[PDB]
Amino acid sequence: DKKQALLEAATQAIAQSGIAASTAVIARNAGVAEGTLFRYFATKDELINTLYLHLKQDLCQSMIMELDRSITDAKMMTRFIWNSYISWGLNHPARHRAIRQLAVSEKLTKETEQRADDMFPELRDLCHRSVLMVFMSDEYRAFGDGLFLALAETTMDFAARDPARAGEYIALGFEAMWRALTRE
Amino acid sequence: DKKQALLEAATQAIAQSGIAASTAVIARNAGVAEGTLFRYFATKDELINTLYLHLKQDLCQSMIMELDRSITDAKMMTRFIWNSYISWGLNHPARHRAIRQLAVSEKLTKETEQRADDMFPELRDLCHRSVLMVFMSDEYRAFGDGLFLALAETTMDFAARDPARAGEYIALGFEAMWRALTRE
Ligand SMILES: CC[n+]1c(-c2ccccc2)c2cc(N)ccc2c2ccc(N)cc21
Ligand SMILES: CC[n+]1c(-c2ccccc2)c2cc(N)ccc2c2ccc(N)cc21
Repeated sequence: DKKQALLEAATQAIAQSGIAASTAVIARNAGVAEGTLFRYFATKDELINTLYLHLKQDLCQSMIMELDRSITDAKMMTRFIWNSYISWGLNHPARHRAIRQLAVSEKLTKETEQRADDMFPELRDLCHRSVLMVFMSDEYRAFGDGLFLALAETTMDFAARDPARAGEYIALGFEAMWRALTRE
Repeated sequence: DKKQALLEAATQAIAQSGIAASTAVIARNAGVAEGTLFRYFATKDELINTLYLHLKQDLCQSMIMELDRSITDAKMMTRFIWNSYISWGLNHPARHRAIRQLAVSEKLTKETEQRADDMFPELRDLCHRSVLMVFMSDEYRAFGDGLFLALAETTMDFAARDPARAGEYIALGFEAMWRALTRE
């Protein structure tokens, strides 16, 4: 009931306006008082963390259901996961506009990031196997994730605008990202 | 001076809201009526094209003033141009955010695209020498441009948020971009 409605409103409002989406606005759009929102979530940051996990779970389920586990070559496995990733974002654009902003907000706790990484162990493992070491470090991992998110967002935008060439934007985005971020 | 007021306000508005920025908002922010805005620019698309050339010319004049012709190695010259590009965006974050939204808008005329392309000859010809075929193509050059501007904006935002490590973000952003977009 109202927990879900609050997460839907925060999805719509964060997609519409970014993190600095007003909790008054989100509460209003969920049809309760702002005091009720702060009863369900101790702080705005708690609400951000919870919404990120809910959206990440939805994305990870979608990618997992498409996984061909006979594939073991790192690049081919990552290509097919990328396809699934860009497809989810084209199919759920508000969810995706909500999630990418939470990901770079620097508001996510280490526990949340860790739970998010654990939602899809094969992808977590493939990062360890293939991403340039500097982009797995504590100092530069956020930057490597921002570069990735930037390349995936651009690919989604070009594919959504021009569906006839979506496949080709997805393939050219993937090869560019793989050259940008992976072991040489 | 109203024309310059209107271009400055359109920059701030497009940085914030993309090309869906409101002409009513832009005009009110410049201190003029919307009808006045349409006396200077008869369509929103004319405002978009004029602003894009004004911002591009500013950025290119900045890079040309910084060009060091002692650098005779192509990748190194491209790196130092990159450093000037990132520095311009860190000095002028709304200008670069607006240029990126304008460049990827599908509203620029062929005339505008031709004028932009020949503002900085050394750079135009470094691109022709270095960029992957497919990102020079009629079909996919606009996507190559989108990927570059996404990588550049990412680098700017990290360098601005964490200035202690700005040089390292600039260098890692450049190396990622070079691998993404250039030839064997
Ligand atoms: C930057 C790591 N990275 C990789 C990745 C890229 C290249 C090789 C291996 C994994 C990834 C690959 C696909 N297909 C889909 C999503 C992600 C991704 C998603 C979020 C994030 N924060 C990092 C992510
Ligand atoms: C993608 C072309 N590319 C190159 C470039 C990239 C790699 C090799 C040679 C040139 C570039 C290099 C520097 N440093 C600064 C700006 C640009 C740039 C700027 C805009 C654009 N639309 C394409 C641009």
